[PDB]
Amino acid sequence: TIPHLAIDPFSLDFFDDPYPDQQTLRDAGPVVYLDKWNVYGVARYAEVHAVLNDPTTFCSSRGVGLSDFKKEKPWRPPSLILEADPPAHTRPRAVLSKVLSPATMKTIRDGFAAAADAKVDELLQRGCIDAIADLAEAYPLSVFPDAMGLKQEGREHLLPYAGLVFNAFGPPNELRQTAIERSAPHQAYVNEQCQRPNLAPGGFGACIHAFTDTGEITPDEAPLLVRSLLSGALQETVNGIGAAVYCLARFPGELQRLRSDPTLARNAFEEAVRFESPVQTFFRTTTREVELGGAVIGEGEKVLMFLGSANRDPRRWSDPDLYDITRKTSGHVGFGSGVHMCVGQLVARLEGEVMLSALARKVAAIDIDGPVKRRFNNTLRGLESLPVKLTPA
Ligand code: HEM
Ligand SMILES: Cc1ccc(C(=O)O)cc1
Repeated sequence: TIPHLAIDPFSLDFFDDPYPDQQTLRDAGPVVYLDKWNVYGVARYAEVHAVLNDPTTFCSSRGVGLSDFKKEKPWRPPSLILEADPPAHTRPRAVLSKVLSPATMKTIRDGFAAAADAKVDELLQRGCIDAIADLAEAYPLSVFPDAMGLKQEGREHLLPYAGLVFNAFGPPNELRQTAIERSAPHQAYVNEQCQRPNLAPGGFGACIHAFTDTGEITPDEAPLLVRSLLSGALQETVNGIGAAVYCLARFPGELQRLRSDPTLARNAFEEAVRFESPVQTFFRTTTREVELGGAVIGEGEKVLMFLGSANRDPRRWSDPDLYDITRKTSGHVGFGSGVHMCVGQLVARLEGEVMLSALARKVAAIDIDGPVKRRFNNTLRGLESLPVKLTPA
């Protein structure tokens, strides 16, 4: 009853052009079986959304990657937030929700904005830049590590540890195997940085440790919660900002509308989050026999959710392959959905908005003038290099 496919969603030429294979996954049926890895797959918006909003049946405690934590040892101590179910997930979530609260964005908005404008002034003096190295990577690095309260020496390990975490969600391919057999410089650094003494006062990390008196988390849980924001924050936001600049480079009509109304900068970033989906996939593990899309899935089965394919479903979106900065982007699963929906979505949208804002007010044209290279990862979609010349406004 369930269609079996030989498509490998974690192969290099799937990453090169995933959109043709993603409709084959959508059009094969509401639920497919991927024989390459012995997992169930869901690529339509309706099934992806349903799985994310049923955490008791499609849990996260047994791993949000391919590995079943009930069968294999995790490559690192499990996350107290991402790889946890309610109720153990509830209050560690409530902490990170308050550390990255609306009231917290009020304190960093000016610095995040001024550092975006300063960066968009710095490359305009250069003209021909790399939008990945000098914009998509440079700006979040110039702002988020300071917002965490991190020291200066050792920050070269943050992006490599970011790519390792998302590569380790994938199957035991060479991308995952090679990422792990590097690690422990990145591991030991990220580990060492989560200790309370190395967290500058006022930063996100020092605020997480202060949230141990509250009885929501204990002092031994605080280092892992700091590790989460050091594992999934930089790269997907870097990939997200690199997505929007790419789209404004591909769709000059949308760049012109953003210039005419810089208020659209926040939704322009959100549509780019849906259009590229930096976090492409995430697994869930069935806690019981479940029926979804006429399919009977047994206990302990891995269910792969195609977040990017669900963001391009024509059953849910109108002309989903075109970037529209005015689209009603509400409902996209780029940030997840349900109890696990991204806890730092406010930090990501803040970074993306003020960066597109500075582009909206100071940039006239964004023209590709060099070979565009792609960065391959088991879970992350993003560009390695985006050679661009920025025309000043
Ligand atoms: C473009 C930017 C971002 C994207 C696309 C993104 C994507 C996602 C997705 C899809 C999830 C759900 C994972 C799941 O359900 O298994 C998630 C959760 C999470 N995100 Fe983000 N994220 C972004 C930015 C950030 C930032 C800036 C932070 C922190 C400063 C952050 C921290 C987290 C954490 C800790 C979780 C786990 C929350 C939970 O499991 O309840 N993310 N993110
Ligand atoms: C996307 C993502 C990656 C890692 C984590 C974590 O808890 O470390 C949370 C979310």
